[PDB]
Amino acid sequence: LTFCEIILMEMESHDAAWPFLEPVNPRLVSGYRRIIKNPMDFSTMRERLLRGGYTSSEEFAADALLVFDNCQTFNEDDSEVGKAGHIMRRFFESRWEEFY
Ligand SMILES: [Mg+2]
Repeated sequence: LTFCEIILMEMESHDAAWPFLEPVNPRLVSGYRRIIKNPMDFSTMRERLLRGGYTSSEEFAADALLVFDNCQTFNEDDSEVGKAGHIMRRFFESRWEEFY
């Protein structure tokens, strides 16, 4: 779980992290609630990680990948948010793999 902290810190602070820092506001984003069944974002991961709530690095990785799965589901790949999401997804998978 020390690596989870390192990786979360790095994602929070990444230039491309802007769409993922806070939960999506469904009042402002038409269709979000309908389309995305299990919302996830880095602030929600951070709350769970500090309150003690992950059992394994695998549960943490599952929430990270959920962020980027939702991103690809809702946003076109050539949209500003999609493009950011690809950078972030690749960053996560890269860092996660060079540690595990
Ligand atoms: Mg997957």
